[PDB]
Amino acid sequence: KPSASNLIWSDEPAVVVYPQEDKNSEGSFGKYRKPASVWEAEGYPIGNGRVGAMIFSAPGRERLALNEISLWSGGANPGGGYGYGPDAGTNQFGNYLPFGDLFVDFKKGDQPASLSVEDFTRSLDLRDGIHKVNYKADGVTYDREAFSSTPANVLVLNYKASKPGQFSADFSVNSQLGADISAKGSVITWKGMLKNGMNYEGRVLIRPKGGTLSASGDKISVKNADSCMVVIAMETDYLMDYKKDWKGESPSRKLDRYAAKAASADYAALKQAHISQYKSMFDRVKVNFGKTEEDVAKLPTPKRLEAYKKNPADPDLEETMFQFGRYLLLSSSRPGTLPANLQGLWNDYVKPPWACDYHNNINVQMAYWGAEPANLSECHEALVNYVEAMAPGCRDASQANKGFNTKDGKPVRGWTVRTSQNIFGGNGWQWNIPGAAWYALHIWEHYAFTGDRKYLEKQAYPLMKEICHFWEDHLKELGAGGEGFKTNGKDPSEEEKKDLADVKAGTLVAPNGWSPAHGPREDGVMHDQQLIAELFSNTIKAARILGKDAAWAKSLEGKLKRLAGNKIGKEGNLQEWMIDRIPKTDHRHTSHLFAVFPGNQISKLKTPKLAEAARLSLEWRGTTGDSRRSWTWPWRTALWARLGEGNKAHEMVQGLLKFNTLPNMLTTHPPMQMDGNFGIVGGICEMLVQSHAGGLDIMPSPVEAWPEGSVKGLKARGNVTVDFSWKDGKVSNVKLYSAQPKVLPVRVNGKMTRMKTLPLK
Repeated sequence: KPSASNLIWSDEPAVVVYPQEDKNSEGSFGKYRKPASVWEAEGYPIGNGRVGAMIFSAPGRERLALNEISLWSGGANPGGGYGYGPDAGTNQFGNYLPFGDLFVDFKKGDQPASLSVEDFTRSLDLRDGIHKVNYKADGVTYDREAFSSTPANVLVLNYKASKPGQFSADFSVNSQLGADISAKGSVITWKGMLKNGMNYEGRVLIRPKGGTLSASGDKISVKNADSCMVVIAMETDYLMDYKKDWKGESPSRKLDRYAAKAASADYAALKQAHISQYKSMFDRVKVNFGKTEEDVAKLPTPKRLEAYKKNPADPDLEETMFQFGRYLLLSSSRPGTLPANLQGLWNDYVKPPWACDYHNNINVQMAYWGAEPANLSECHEALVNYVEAMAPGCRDASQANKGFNTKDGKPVRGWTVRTSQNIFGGNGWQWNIPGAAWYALHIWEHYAFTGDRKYLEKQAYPLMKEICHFWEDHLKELGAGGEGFKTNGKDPSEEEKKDLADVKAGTLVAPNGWSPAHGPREDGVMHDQQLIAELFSNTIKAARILGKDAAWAKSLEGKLKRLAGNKIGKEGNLQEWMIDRIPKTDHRHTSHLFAVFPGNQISKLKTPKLAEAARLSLEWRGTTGDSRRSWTWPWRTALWARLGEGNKAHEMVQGLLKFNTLPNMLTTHPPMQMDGNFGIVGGICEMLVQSHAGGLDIMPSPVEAWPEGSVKGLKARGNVTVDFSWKDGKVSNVKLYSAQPKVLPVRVNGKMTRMKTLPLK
């Protein structure tokens, strides 16, 4: 019997096509028409934070769409444009690129093997992070295994058979970038230099047991082998340092230091080291939402999803969805490497949607919503190190914009970002003015969840203060009654001026802001005011914790108190602008709800009137049309949970699975966008534990779809690990762990208590 959770599998062979459309037969496409549709829905991903593959397993052929997180076109992009493509130069924005493909054409003898076999299954086992394939043919049981090893820093494949000498396959390497491919001995090497100057090189090392190996052309033929281990190594010359012009040691020199050593190891030792390392991150969080009926839990993932759309009652599938997001984050974000982009690190497009880049409008943030609460804190370091490394480029583009100039005609202090960012300090497309403030929330929350004072002083606080310096220069002061208020560049009408009657002189507002996705360009947009208030408050807290800059922090506290705050509209909704406009109930964005999540300003415990207004705004929002996005469901899940609506929050988990989830459990915008997989981790975490409103809140509101369950290993602010179970309407077995003894205010079962922490194990 198959596992009811933590296992994504299918009894149907994956559709195997070349990414180049003209290279496939019509039969090879299956039900699809485009090779990008095949890639996003059929592949199973593996990764170790730097190298990964989307796996397409079939009895006759196998495709591994390879990736290295640093393979990027483009460059500094001084013009601030959004041009990309595989030939984008240093003057263009660029995009994440596919490293290549490994095609395995299995053979019986000298003829191709059968395409249909018996009892075929392909599986991605989240319990050990291994892609597994199994089938039978002519009385022989074949088995394949694949994973991305962190300790070995390579991809490891292994093909076995129940009878000796029954493995034969042809290994070839495909490239969409015109790479120079050559096969000599037992290694296929492909390499190239992008138009922007970055060098890359990959190597496929073939290590069979028995049989004969031959390198004919640019392929390698294995015949009548007992088994076969394959090692895939990929490097670029990228270095996350602007001072070195983003160039480090050559990829060939790096591969010469470990690639052959990994291929010389015994496969059982590589797999043992991978499983041990992988479980050290995956097993940190265990969760159980209930039991699914065995008739449903035995279905393969594509059929189980179709069953979910008709009957969305599958707690074990939702646990798989939750853990899959943790799996994907740990497989694409590690300290020392680049952060996860729009698609984690998996991409076969030469020209991807939105350049598969770093979108700071929400996607990159969402990618790391579950990093802290789901106990993957070191994955968050990739984002902070990246924001710090990209900062010199952001200062260049920010200071070059005269629209940011201060009142004295001088360039602005600090920096902010455009909507899109690459890995060379380049910024693309429109300006995202409060974007750097959003990064500062992530910068702070990493300290808030770990208590790492060294991190706060050495890296976090210097970045936060600089981002504060930008807003000290850019903030605009309004007179009494909002004298200088401007909307769309023009003064307020007589009716609009009535909403500004209570505006006190000296009020600070973000000038000429924009509430994401609609509305006029207008001062004091709630979205911007909430982000800046969160930035000033967290920076003042960091200064106090560090005992630093007492005079400046005292001044920033003054400015914080003068920032235009939230208002409740005449209809009871939380206002989105300083102008009490009619609620945009048909809109898919709730940008003025940032203060509820991921911001920490509005809460039912501390601000009950504002929280009721925010709940009204969300209640009047629909879940149809363009609201069915990969990023809408997880944001709305966390919002409903923080407003005390566990049932409404669970309905957004159902919506993500019903309308924006592919048969391989990857979330789709459309097309495939991993922000849904990432963000739903943070959303479900808020349904279980909240630690932002002055203490621990254990399951603040019940979830009728989860009548009985338990969780272990969730993280709370203050570096506290939380374990508990629940049955009926009550929570029991609450255990709090920390490195040092602590007493926390804990709200549980509708009662406010204080609890002591136990020693962490």
